[PDB]
Amino acid sequence: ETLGEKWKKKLNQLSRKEFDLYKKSGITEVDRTEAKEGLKRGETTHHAVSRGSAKLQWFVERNMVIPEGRVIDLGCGRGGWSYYCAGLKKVTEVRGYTKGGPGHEEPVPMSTYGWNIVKLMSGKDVFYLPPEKCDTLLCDIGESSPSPTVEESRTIRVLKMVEPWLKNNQFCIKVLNPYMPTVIEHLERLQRKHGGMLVRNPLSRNSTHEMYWISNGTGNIVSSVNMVSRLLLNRFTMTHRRPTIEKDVDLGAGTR
Ligand SMILES: C[S@@+](CC[C@H](N)C(=O)[O-])C[C@H]1O[C@@H](n2cnc3c(N)ncnc32)[C@H](O)[C@@H]1O
Ligand SMILES: Cc1ccc(C(=O)O)c(N)c1
Repeated sequence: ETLGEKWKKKLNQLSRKEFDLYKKSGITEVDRTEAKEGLKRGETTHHAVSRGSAKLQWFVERNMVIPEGRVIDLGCGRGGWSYYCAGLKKVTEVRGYTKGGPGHEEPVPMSTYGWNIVKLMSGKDVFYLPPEKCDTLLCDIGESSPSPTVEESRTIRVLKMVEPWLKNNQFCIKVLNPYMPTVIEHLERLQRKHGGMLVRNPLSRNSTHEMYWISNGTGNIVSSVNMVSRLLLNRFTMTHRRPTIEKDVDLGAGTR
């Protein structure tokens, strides 16, 4: 049994009260107060539509993924990754796809900088989409489940679906459950072919073991995964550490 499996079993033993105290203990988060208030009023400039804009920004500002040219955003939801990419100097077009409908996020129309080069298409299940040529491939799909075998299936399905979209392009792909041995096998194969590395984002909650496969990096996947399992396991030991608060992103206004 992996350390990740021990983490998941302990997470599943927590009461709701314990879970709620654990999930943000020692993580980093952006202060969404201002954006939430603006979005409730229907403001269409400056605000990021979700926490996702700051989450992808964390990787971009560290050069782990450097969006450029035609960006595909799989599982765009509200559009946080798409609207953030729309303002980046090297980006020329953003196409977001998301399922939408009951139980899923609809794209939120915005007028943040570069909105005119964004097209968000809901009602699209990416598992039935044929691949398109793109210079940057983004994917933020992977629904958590109390069952790690359900998560294992969901993760492998994402890894198999994204591969045909990868053609010597920039990429950033969520890996929901990176600790199951079958997932590690796929990730190692994918890294041998497409390069890159798996990275834990500090803005992720402790309630998910998600890591992101980014194109610009190297390293040992197994070591990085076990480091996260040990980090998350140790976060059950101590009393709640309030999250480290950071400023949210200002996505500005205007066309390009
Ligand atoms: C973690 S959210 C994406 C958040 C987004 N990156 C942002 O910045 O706002 C993952 C999204 O994938 C969508 N999704 C899940 N399964 C999908 C599928 N089969 N096809 C398309 N979208 C899917 C979910 O509805 C959800 O909105
Ligand atoms: C643009 C669009 C098209 C179809 C659906 C749907 O879920 O049936 C949807 N949620 C959004």
